Amino acid sequence: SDELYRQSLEIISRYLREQATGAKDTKPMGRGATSRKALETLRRVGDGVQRNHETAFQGMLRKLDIKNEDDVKSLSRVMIHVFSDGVTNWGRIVTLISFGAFVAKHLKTINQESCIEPLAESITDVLVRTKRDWLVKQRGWDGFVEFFHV
Ligand SMILES: *N1=[C]C2=C([C]=[C]C(O[C]C3=NN([C])C([C])=C3C3=[C][C]=[C]C4=C3[N]C(C([O])=O)=C4[C][C][C]OC3=[C][C]=[C]C4=C3[C]=[C][C]=[C]4)=[C]2)[C]=[C]1
Repeated sequence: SDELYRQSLEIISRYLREQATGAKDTKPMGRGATSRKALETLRRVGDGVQRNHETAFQGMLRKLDIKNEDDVKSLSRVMIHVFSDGVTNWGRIVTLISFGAFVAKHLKTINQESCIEPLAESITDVLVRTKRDWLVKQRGWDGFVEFFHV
């Protein structure tokens, strides 16, 4: 078991799917209150990030050339490269996930909605593998919710 991984995947995959489809998942969370609050936080902060960084996000998306599942498997390289360099903070974590939603929207437009699942899995894996101890020290998703509160 790996609760931090499980909860992160739940939050990130739900946010990406909802951003792509425009529809909210009514299914209960795997455990719960924290995840609901995290997802609410992402809707608010993430939508702003996508608006503020439209041009940068378009540029990154073009540089990747996601067309199929094989492209999604390789974008991990770029993601790790850009995300692991420099300092760690919640703003960069929101940027990581927000760009994920941006790509997920693109995937839906090119009829590759199934690729959203490995995309979410890849984002979660990079986040939790590279930032494990920082996330734990920052109190995980409870810390995230607190950081961006009101
Ligand atoms: N091609 C393009 C780029 C390369 C390195 C850096 C770069 O910066 C573009 C940029 N500029 N601003 C102001 C922002 C914000 C960004 C940007 C765009 C997309 C993603 C991110 C950023 N900045 C950050 C950050 O500060 O950590 C990120 C998140 C980490 C990288 O996330 C990535 C990267 C690649 C694919 C995916 C991804 C996240 C989710 C899904 C896919 C432009 C080098 C070459």
